[PDB]
Amino acid sequence: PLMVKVLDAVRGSPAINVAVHVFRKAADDTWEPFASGKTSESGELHGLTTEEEFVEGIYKVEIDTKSYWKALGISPFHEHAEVVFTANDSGPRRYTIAALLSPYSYSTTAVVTNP
Amino acid sequence: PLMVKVLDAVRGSPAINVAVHVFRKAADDTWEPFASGKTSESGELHGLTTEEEFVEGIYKVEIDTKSYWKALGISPFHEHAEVVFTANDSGPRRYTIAALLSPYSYSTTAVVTNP
Amino acid sequence: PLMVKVLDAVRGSPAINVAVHVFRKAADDTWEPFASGKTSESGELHGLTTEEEFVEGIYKVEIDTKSYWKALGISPFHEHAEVVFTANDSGPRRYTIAALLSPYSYSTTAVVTN
Amino acid sequence: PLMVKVLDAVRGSPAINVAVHVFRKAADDTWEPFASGKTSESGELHGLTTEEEFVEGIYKVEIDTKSYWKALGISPFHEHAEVVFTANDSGPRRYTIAALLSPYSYSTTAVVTN
Ligand SMILES: Oc1c(Br)cc(-c2ccccc2)cc1Br
Ligand SMILES: Oc1c(Br)cc(-c2ccccc2)cc1Br
Repeated sequence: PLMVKVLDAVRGSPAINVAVHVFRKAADDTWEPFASGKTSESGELHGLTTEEEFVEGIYKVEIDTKSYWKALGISPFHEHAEVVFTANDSGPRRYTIAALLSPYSYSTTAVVTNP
Repeated sequence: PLMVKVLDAVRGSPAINVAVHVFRKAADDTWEPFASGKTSESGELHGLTTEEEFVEGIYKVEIDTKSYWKALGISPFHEHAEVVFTANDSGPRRYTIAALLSPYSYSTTAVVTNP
Repeated sequence: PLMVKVLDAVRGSPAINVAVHVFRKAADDTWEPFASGKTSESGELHGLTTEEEFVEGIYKVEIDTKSYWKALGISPFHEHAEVVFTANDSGPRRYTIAALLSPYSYSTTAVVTN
Repeated sequence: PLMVKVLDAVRGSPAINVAVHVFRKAADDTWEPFASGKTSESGELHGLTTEEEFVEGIYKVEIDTKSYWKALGISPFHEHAEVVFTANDSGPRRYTIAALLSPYSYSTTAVVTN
């Protein structure tokens, strides 16, 4: 129920091998590690979680954009791109978090569907 | 080799039933109709053309955003969103033209792959 | 009542010396030249028109993105970026058309105020 | 040396009265409060800091997008929009952090000039 997709606006391509870390806000207001992975050759990261594990909560998806750009010889502006949202608070949903990256800019959107 | 994908930034959803018209610049510098269709329930429009038909040229993809918004009770800013590009000028490629729509804004990107 | 602003998402800067052409849709559906200029050091193009001249109608703002990227030695995707809209007298009076440019992408918005 | 600008992609307008908090990363990796304010009628927040105070380091700009949409009676996706970056003295001296807001999306860019 959670997929992350990352595109490169410079190359016109998927952003491949981008590290993504997901956190969930705990009862004591700290960000607890929830899941992590890397985008594939399609720019997509699947398999982060399961419908059982992905309970209601506040989640942070951190996309490690700086590491991505530095490898292309670009010293970029941002440290990362973070997307913070409440999930599943009206019951289970499927979420795609998409990010379109440039060295000094990004755009992010969510596509939320009800299975 | 040509796919168009349209997302709605207000609803967090695919933009469904969006009309798309594709034109190709003719030898006399006019825009000739090339293909057309509507996005599906996934926001995607497939099957516009074939690799044989999609020769080198300058193409315009016109996405009829105004008609889309007016149906949601939004009087939007733009008449349409147009994407104009040279295709296949170094040999055949596959193109995804993506657009993320808001009433007064859109973002568009291309993902170009070599089969 | 019309300003155009262009920004560069690769360099994090205004997009300077970008050609901008504005057209008005004529009664026969062709695009007639209306205004043009080049963005300034701030990425802005002011003074395109006046309140008297900028009557209701459909306008097109064409931004020459391809020449901008080529001058930087970067290969771009689009031929240009086009923004097509209706000017409406019942709305607010001042229009800013902004474009944020990347080689294979652009974002555009309108800021319409009184 | 730091300005924050926020725009509304639904209404085509500045995003007015949006709370903005700026933090500086401390030596122990926590975020210490640095500056805050509310965007003006132009969607801009000026006067957050001074050249003397704005030393090299990692900063976070947090924009309270959820309250903005809620005030408009619109249900949004994000809790807030965060922009995290390093201030660098070898670059140009003035930073504009801009955010273009929609209920389920935002675009952000940096314009860094001398
Ligand atoms: O499958 C997607 C694609 Br192709 C592009 C985008 C996109 C993200 C930001 C701006 C424009 C398009 C999003 C998704 Br989902
Ligand atoms: O002064 C502006 C800045 Br700085 C950024 C934008 C902007 C445009 C498109 C996407 C994100 C920000 C618009 C304006 Br007027």
